[PDB]
Amino acid sequence: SRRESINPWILTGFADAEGSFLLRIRNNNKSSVGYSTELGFQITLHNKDKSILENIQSTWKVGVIANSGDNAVSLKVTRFEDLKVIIDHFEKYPLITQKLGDYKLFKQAFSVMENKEHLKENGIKELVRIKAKLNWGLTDELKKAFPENISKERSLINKNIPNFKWLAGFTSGEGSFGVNLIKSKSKQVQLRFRITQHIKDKNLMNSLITYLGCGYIAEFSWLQFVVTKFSDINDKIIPVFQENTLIGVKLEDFEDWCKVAKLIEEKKHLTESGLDEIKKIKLNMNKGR
DNA sequence: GGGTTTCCACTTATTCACGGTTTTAG
DNA sequence: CCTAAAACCGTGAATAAGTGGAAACC
Ligand SMILES: [Ca+2]
Ligand SMILES: [Ca+2]
Repeated sequence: SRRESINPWILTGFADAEGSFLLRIRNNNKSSVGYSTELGFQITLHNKDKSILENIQSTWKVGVIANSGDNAVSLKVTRFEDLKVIIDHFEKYPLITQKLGDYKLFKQAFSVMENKEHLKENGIKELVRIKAKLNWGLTDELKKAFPENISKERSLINKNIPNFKWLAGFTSGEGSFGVNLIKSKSKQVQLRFRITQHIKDKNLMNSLITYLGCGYIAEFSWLQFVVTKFSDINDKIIPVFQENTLIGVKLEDFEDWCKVAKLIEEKKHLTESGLDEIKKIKLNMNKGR
């Protein structure tokens, strides 16, 4: 094992995909103020893509990888001084989804802990206000212990895709390359490239159609950006990710996706031998892989 | 060393990735 | 008539986040 460096925009794009921040406020009787804290950033992936965590850790030289279950692997960046490396990276390469607001409050808690103010109750009360507008909110225990209020209202992030490398990192995490075999008589193979995201990023999802110049948005939360015209796929969708290399097992799925795209380009998908060969490539990829 | 950090094990709520069909476009 | 691109489904699980516990640090 040697690991490889990852494009920082592909990394920042992947952080927008599967990344997550954490801010812990735990009841600690041994603590002086009665509550200890832990701040950092984490990513949880499947064991099949554990190489990404090693390559992400090799690029930053921070964080630790530990098994997050029988079928999961996680990377946690909890060291305080090491968080400065993750912070300085995101300042130069900012987030574009609804996670940028979480990083803004991630810095707002690092600064409280930077001045060592997280040991006094007056400073701890500030950390309780930060946790409200971030994350999933405070638990019932933390809400009962602190009746004080916080006012900020996390505003919806309005940003645009900076470059293709961000899209490559985001699509590597939240993108799906599917080969659709529609059933019909006589003797249909369809290629679709869907991307699922929450309704909170509908501003980004709507801009994704104009950014690539194609696609339609389907419609509970949820959302979906789908492209089906083979002219757009073979000319605007497939060559974009070929220039900006992907990361993870989805690259091998993309590699097997281009093979079926070349057959449709040669129009050999109508042949029985071509359709049979597509079934072999389709079954040995995506969920079957 | 006495609070304080940082690390490992392990869990939980839901947005995912992903599949398959029925129906319209042209 | 024909193959294409669009529209509708539907769910399991890999996620996005979370806690308990104790070691390790200074
Ligand atoms: Ca996400
Ligand atoms: Ca994924």
